[PDB]
Formats: sequence, structure tokens, C-alpha cells
Amino acid sequence: EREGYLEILSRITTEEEFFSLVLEICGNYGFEFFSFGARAPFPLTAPKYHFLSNYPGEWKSRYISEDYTSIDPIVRHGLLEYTPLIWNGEDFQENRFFWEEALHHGIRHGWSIPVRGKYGLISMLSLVRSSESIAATEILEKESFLLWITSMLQATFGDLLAPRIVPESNVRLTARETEMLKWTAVGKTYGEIGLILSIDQRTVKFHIVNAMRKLNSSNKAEATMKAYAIGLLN
Amino acid sequence: EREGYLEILSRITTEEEFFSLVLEICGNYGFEFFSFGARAPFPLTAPKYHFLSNYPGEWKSRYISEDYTSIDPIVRHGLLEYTPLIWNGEDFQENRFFWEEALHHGIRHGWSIPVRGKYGLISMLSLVRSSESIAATEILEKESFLLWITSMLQATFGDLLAPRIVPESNVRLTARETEMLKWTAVGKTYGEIGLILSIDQRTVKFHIVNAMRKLNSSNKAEATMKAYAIGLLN
Ligand SMILES: CCCCCCCC[C@H](CCCCCC)C(=O)N[C@H]1CCOC1=O
Ligand SMILES: CCCCCCCC[C@H](CCCCCC)C(=O)N[C@H]1CCOC1=O
Repeated sequence: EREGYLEILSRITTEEEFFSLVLEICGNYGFEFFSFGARAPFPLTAPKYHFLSNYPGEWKSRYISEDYTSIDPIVRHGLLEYTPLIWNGEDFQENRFFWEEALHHGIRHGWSIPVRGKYGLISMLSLVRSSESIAATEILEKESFLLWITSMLQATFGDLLAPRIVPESNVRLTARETEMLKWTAVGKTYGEIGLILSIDQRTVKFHIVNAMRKLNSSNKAEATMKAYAIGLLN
Repeated sequence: EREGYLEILSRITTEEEFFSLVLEICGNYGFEFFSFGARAPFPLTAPKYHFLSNYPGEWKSRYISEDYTSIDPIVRHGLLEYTPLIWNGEDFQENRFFWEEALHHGIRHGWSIPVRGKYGLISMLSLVRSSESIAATEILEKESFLLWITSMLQATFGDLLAPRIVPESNVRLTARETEMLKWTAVGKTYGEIGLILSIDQRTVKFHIVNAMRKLNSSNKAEATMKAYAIGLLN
């Protein structure tokens, strides 16, 4: 019965409601641990992650002290692939010090679902349990639903914490500013853009500086990458 | 019940076989028309679209001869939103000239499903019929399936046409080349990256030129944007 959920998320307006709802859905389908992580496209060098999980307090603090995101293969699947993943904490060969430590906190049998979202958000819903591997008969029972709720969860989580982790989501670029960045994306100089758009060079640099301040960028190369990562150049 | 589909998609190796499968799904689920479109990220200025629909031929030619891609609010929804959409051509207030002609050819009640995929491909499956609105009972009946088949279809549509519509999808970047472009994204110079990474400046320029040649780009700014759009910079 997925009809009742559509009204639940239509009224949720805080993290604690999101922290409580995903926890309730985590247990309603036979899972003890959940982890809804989102990867903002900023900063473009080392992007910032934001997780909301009920993992043990020792694990929620140890995951950040050693930068486990750079070695976690569960994060890697959501970054390069677009399909769900069924994983058992004992199968992975590399990063044994990470999995031998993760298996201690009851993070063994899990189900992670990567989804894309607005403003360049690469989110993923992960429901983990310390018992019973997920078989093919259990997957096809809840596969189509968990794919649907993952898109709905990240959609509400999107509009909820976008102004926090993606402050440039509220940026609106004018028609001139957008085409200035579209041509800066292909490495056009101010003079090359002038001949393309048939205006003066000082008018090309004009809209660039305004777009950089809107996107809170220090140069036009970073502003263009920022505008593209959010979707202002689609 | 999807065992035929999951086997059919594995057998499909041509663009004509893909048209037949989507036409079978379009009718098996109570619709007259379908449209599957994919947007390659290149060129970054005006990206090229590729459609496959059984719309009336008069509409298909008018859609391209008048460049309806720029004004179609369904196209705008798929680029900016990540959730399914139920639309009725008679509800829209703006772009009436576009909707009155689509309603003329029977494109009235539609169901559009945007999906993201490898190599920066943005795809969307649309199911349209000229009568009988899509009620809430009908949506909760087959939305989970239509969400699932759209992800499978775009995966096949990718492998089918990615070597043609995104030629840089076969490009693989090394670790050094990847991080050179990561710092080039934020406007760093050759010397700044060399100090940041504690490597010789000539080695930085070395990997940059190689990445430009692999990604078929004339300047490092364009190559950086190309690598990001394909997902090489994640
Ligand atoms: C996939 C794109 C970004 C999404 C990141 C979330 C995926 C990995 C999360 C990280 C949990 C960190 C919580 C600290 C408070 C996850 O579910 N990891 C699992 C898998 C291995 O052990 C875990 O804890
Ligand atoms: C989001 C990724 C891009 C997907 C492009 C397709 C979306 C819109 C399609 C276009 C069909 C073009 C066929 C002629 C070649 C679509 O079905 N649009 C509908 C909406 C209203 O009238 C249409 O034609």
C-alpha cells in the first residue's frame, strides 16, 4: 500500500520527520539499519557528503574520522552505476579493514538503491540488516516498491535540504548569463564570445561577473562547472 | 511476468527491435502512442536529441521542423525533474499553439517517465492516448512496472546508441588525468596544480594534453566539461 506514503511526504518539513519516516519504512520491510546518503556536487574537488542513519553511535562517528567514503565500494556503485545493488558484508575482497570493522556493528546484509536528484544530487537509500541474506524471492517481492520510494524519498529530501548543502540551487540565471556560460563551457574567450553573439567584449564580461557572484564562484571556469552541475545549462 | 521483457531486451541489438518492444509495451498497457527520447550531453552548446515515437507522421515532422524541443514543457520536466509526470494537454495555460496542434493529432493524456543513465544520457519514456484520462487507480496499478521498464529500456538504448550519440563514452581516464581535470574545473592553472599535488608542472600539462586528445577537445576547459558530463570526474 504505497498510496498513504504520498501524503506523508507531502507534509514533512524537517529532518527529524525524515529521520523518523525512513526509520519506520526501514523496519516495515524487514531491515534493522538504514542509511540515506546524498553527495552534493560541491565542492567540485572533494564533494561533501551528508548522511542520515540510525547506525550505532560508535560507527556514525568512526565513519567520518577515517574518510570511509573514499574506500567504501557501496558509495562507488552509486557514483558510477544506475542500478540497485545487493551486497553481503563478507563478499568484498579489498578494503578488508573497512568490512571487517563494518561487520562488527551489524552491517552485513544490505540493499542500496542509487538515484539521481535535482541540483546534481547523487543520493542512495541503503537498508541494512545483520541477519538473513536477501534472496531472489524476497527481492522480487519489494523490488518495484523500494525503487519507487527511493525516488520519492530523495525528491522530498531534495527540496528539504537543498538550500543547506546546495546553496546555489536557488540561483536563477538570465537568458544572457546562461548563454555566456554555455560558451565558456567549451573554453571560448571573451573575444570569441563577442563574435558569436555580436556584442562588445565588455558586455560579455558583464554578465559573467554577475553569474559568478550568484553562483558564489571565484572564476568563470568554476562558475560554469557549478552552473552545469546544478542544471542551469540544460 | 517480466521474464519475457528481461530476455527480450537482452536479445535486442538494433534500433528497429527497440521500436517494436516499446510499441508492444505501449499497447499492452492501454496507450496509443509512445515516445522514447534521449539527450546526449554533447555538444555542450546545443545538445542533440534522438527520438523514437509512433506519433502521427505529420506531428513528428512538425515537432522537428519547428524545433518544439525548446518549448515542450514535457522536455523541460524531464531535464529538470527526476519523477514521473501525468499531464493533460488541455490543462496547460502557456504555449497553446504547441498544445492545440498536439491535441489536434490526439496527443492528449500522457505519462512521461524521465530517467538518468550512463555517459550523461537523459532519457524519458512517454505513453500517450487520445481519450480516457489516467486515473489514480490506473497509476497505482502500473507505475512501478513503468518505472522499472523505463530504466531497463534506457540501459539498452544506451548500449545501442552510446558509441554513436556520445562518441567520448568509450574514453577511459587514468587517475592522474582525472584529478588534473578536477582541479582544472575550479580554474586552477598548470603551476597551481603542480604545487597542490607536489608534482612537476610539465607532468600536469602532460596529462591535460592527453586527456584533451582522448576526449577529442581543443582546450582544457572544454575537455574538463566533457569529462564531467560523462561522469569521469566523480
Ligand atoms: C551513492 C552516492 C552517495 C550516497 C552515499 C551513501 C552510501 C553509503 C552509506 C554511508 C553511511 C555513512 C553513515 C555515517 C553517519 C552506507 O549506507 N554505507 C553502508 C555500506 C557499508 O557500511 C555502511 O555503513
Ligand atoms: C528528458 C530527456 C529528453 C526526452 C525527449 C523526449 C520528450 C518529449 C517527447 C518528444 C517526441 C518527439 C517526436 C517527434 C520526433 C514527447 O513525447 N513530447 C510530447 C509532449 C507533448 O507533445 C509531444 O509531442
